[PDB]
Amino acid sequence: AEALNNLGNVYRKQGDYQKAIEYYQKALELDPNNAEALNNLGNVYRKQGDYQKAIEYYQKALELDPNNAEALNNLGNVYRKQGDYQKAIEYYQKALELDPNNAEALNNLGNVYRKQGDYQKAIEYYQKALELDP
Repeated sequence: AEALNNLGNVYRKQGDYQKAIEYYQKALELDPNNAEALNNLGNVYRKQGDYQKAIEYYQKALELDPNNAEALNNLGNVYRKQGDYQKAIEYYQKALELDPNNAEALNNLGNVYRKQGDYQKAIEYYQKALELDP
């Protein structure tokens, strides 16, 4: 399944999303509890705009590893892209509970608050993000 994963990665990198979904799904048939295949699938579904399928494989990935800040963040992103800001915040906060120094989670939390109109919170979360790396 590592070869199938690699094939999917290449097509995914070159934007051939439907070919990438094929190869990731083939990796899941060999190891149905493959974290990399499950995460990579949610990645392609998110990039495609299939937000229900992205949630499906992102929630499947969090079942096997509830400490994937990368998946926790991408689940929040998928919820933000479908306008569910309450769920998106909940997931960015889950990613910050795990790692309070997550620059993408802090940046994404400021982004959602800006979209919401809570600019006082947005400035607070954006400041936290720059307080890490210049």
